Amino acid sequence: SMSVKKPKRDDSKDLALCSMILTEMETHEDAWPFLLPVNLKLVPGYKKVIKKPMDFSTIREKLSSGQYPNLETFALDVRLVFDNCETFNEDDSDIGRAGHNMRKYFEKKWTDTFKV
Ligand SMILES: Cc1ncccc1N[C@@H](C)c1cnc2ccsc2c1
Repeated sequence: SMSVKKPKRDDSKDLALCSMILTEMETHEDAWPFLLPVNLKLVPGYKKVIKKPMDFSTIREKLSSGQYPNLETFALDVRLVFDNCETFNEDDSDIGRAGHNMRKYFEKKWTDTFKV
């Protein structure tokens, strides 16, 4: 509270580390369904069903332009990518499988990088 400061982690490396994690995401062979925005004019239903579309290139732009206040808001957008994927795609499909794989891949890198 007021004048009662909690010790908090050094956050000076977070921007660089998040960029590093995102690069690893982008270069994963199963990243292809998530590299670019889903084309709202070619994919029926997507615009109406998915209220907050997100993809790696949008995340990269926001990261590079100071639009994440902290690492937690960055993680929310990454997870949003895979939550959207589950909403629109069957688990037993190429894209569906891709999503589960990429989520698992992210969460380990997240733990290994920041949960010291
Ligand atoms: C992640 C996702 N969810 C729902 C719909 C699309 C997509 N990916 C886009 C890139 C996409 C857009 N078009 C195609 C055509 C064959 S796979 C594929 C993938």
